[PDB]
Amino acid sequence: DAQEKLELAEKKATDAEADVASLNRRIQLVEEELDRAQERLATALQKLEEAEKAA
Amino acid sequence: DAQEKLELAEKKATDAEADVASLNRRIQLVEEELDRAQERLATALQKLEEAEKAA
Repeated sequence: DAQEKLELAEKKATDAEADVASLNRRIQLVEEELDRAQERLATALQKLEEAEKAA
Repeated sequence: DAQEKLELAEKKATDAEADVASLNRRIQLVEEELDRAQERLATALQKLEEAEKAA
């Protein structure tokens, strides 16, 4: 039982770590996409200022 | 040893869990900002369309 629990805890660690890595990938993807949304936002806001300023 | 490996693997998983949990908090917060930035962006872009119509 300790050994199976170990294989399962190791599996859980494997999966938790797979999830750490898969999420780290995803967190980074949302951080990168966030930076892009923020850059696009700064761009949209600058364009908004240009359009609004044109107006 | 199975029990120590189990406690350790449980901790590999607990730490991996703490890390994925940290990451899950980061994806939730960053992705929430991705979406808020995307929404702010959509807002800036919608405002841009209106600002351009106003232009």
